[PDB]
Amino acid sequence: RMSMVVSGLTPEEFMLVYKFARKHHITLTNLITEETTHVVMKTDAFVCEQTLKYFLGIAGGKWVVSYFWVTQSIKERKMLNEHDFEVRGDVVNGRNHQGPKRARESQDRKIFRGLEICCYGPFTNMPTDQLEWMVQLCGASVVKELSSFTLGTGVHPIVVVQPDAWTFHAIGQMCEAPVVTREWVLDSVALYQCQELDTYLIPQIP
Ligand code: NI
Repeated sequence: RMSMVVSGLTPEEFMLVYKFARKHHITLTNLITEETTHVVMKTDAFVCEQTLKYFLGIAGGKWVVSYFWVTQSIKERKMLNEHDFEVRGDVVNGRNHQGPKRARESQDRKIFRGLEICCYGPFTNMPTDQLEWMVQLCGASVVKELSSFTLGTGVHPIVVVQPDAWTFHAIGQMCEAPVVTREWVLDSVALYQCQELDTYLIPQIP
């Protein structure tokens, strides 16, 4: 059926989403899972901030809708079309990138289709497993150890790092993979278009 989480709301706002869920028989949870069908984002009059629920929502090719879907569907005393409320973008990667949509329609051709990714080093605003979960949803295959990369010529390995979380340009010294920054993933995921690694490469010492 339907299952929702919310992002960037206030309790009153949440109250409304509840009221909405209550009336329409929609399941409403604190945590996002595979089952979650909808992510309701606080937006301007339809840009939201980039939250984790925001990313995993796109990663799952789910319904990433602005809070206005809710308040209107209450105002109209009926449930409107997820289609005319969607999140057209966000502050970070442009107010007009249509990420979520792209994501819904692209469930065959996933941006990280046929990749091997190792989220290496420590991470901040994201549990690594969540970052990892993210990339699995985008058709990447997760590696956990630099040295566990597959030898098949067909596959492409990538080391993802978040430089902030350290006290690491020697990666290229420990394997033969490109090193990029978490922004690569994030940026790729919002836009749902696998980015030119170029911008994101980290210097690897010989
Ligand atoms: Ni190649």
